[PDB]
Amino acid sequence: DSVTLQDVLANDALVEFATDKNGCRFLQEHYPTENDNDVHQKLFRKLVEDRAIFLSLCSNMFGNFFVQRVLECSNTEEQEILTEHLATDLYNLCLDKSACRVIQLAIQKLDVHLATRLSLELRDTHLVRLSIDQNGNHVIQKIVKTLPVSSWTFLVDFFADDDNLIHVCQDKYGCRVIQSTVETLSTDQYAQCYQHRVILLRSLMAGVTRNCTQLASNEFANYVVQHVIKCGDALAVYRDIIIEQCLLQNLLSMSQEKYASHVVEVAFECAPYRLVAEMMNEIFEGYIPHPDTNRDALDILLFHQYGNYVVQQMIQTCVLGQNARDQKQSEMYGMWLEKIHGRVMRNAHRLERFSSGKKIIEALQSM
RNA sequence: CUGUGAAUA
Repeated sequence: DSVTLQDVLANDALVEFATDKNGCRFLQEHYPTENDNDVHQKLFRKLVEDRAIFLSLCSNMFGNFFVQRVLECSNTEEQEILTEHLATDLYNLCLDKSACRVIQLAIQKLDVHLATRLSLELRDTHLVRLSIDQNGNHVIQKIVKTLPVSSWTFLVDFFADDDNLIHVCQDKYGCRVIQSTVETLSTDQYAQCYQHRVILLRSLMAGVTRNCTQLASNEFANYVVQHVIKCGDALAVYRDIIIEQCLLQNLLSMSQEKYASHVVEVAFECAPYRLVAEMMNEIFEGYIPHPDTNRDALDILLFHQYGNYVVQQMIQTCVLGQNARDQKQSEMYGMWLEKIHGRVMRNAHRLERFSSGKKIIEALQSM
């Protein structure tokens, strides 16, 4: 209806419609996408003429959907006006439940130079608070997943400090921020500068690697350590350091913990032969507590509520490892599997009383 | 006796 559009335009009623659910649904459906349309131009001008009114509509539970529709149809001249408004209060808008959705769509829809100009407003702000915020963590992940890495180099510089990295990575929301950044930096962004990406990648990988023992044991940061272990190829130096300078010394203790046992499982699942052999050599020939009770680490892990899952992964690694083309490797994988199988047979009646022991017995009886 | 991770109508 055009009477409604002219009443919004002539009688200054845009705030009344945009802050009402059905009024704002009207504004989204009857906003013409064409930038040369006259109704489009006057409604856009009404939205952006007052900076404080524009920002209040971004933060409004219904008004933010209209601002999003204007972003979807925007051109360069409109985008420069929207960017200048959003830049005056960007950090607070990223914390807001409504306005952070406007920011996330603007990162997607603005021209890359304008979206970069927005994200550079975050450069000297409290980025720990933003990365662990329930709303702000999605803005950071959107920046990292959308813009080229040169638009957010300051984020990697911020996470280069070990205090910042540990605080963000050990958070329910901030571990998603760290993992998304690792995913983007370790992905082949072939249309961007290779060496710029790899320098940032190695700075963040070294940060995780320097703190790997604390992060692997943490409720949230253990996912990030698992991801670093799986990367390999040019990042294999970080996987090798994490296994050899942390996991090899701590394998038995980590396998008994709720979070770190997932890191041990991933290492057995994905590490190459040389590292798997060193991990098996720690299990069967390393430091064994109470050796008058325990023959090796299997005597602890077989009956443990988390360590039994490490044993199940060890079985699966050896079963697949017997197919190795190198008969020297497959001989070892078969001998580790026979050692596990003999220990399960010796303790079968105790193991049969538990769901863990039944799963281990069924996996071995499948062969 | 089975074991872990996100914000709008």
